[PDB]
Amino acid sequence: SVKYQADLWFDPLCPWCWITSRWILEVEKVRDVEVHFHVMSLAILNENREDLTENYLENITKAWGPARVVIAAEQANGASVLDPLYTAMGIRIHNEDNKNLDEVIKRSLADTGLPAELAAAAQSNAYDDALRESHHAGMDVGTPTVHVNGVAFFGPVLSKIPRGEEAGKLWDASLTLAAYPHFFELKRTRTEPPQFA
Repeated sequence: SVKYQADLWFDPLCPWCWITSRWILEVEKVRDVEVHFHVMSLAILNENREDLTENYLENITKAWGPARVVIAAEQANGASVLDPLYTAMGIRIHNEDNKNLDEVIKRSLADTGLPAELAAAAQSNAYDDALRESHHAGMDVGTPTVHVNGVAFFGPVLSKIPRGEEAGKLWDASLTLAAYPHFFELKRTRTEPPQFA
């Protein structure tokens, strides 16, 4: 009987955004929770950070690609397209460990009935400012970043997807802490890789 309105920022490539986004969709089924997704690029966020030793890799990784396509998709079809397109990408990138992003993008656009042409946005910088705009909206960096009922938080960082009522009980606890304006942090060292089953 407590109503929640949630906005969650995701990068299709991010394993943590994926788990936590799947968790909140589990929460939707056992709590009065409405979820609205927004796309971010982690590659664009860290564009400002200067670590020269990582440059060789980022430029062949093309980590900006999926986020660019998804925001290009949204611009052409509105927000209704985010959830199906994200799920189609995420199942591939994460559940199935498919790191051929050209393939993931091509197949996910097709699965969702979007024009194949949108795949070209991966190589274009024309949506980067839109993406930076999305970042300013969500951030004031967390994986994922979540606004619920007027308050913002990073996480919860989960290494596995909680299901059903367990997912809900963790929602209740997370939001109790988040709703307290003088709460800032609860953490421990991460000892597990993300698992997607």
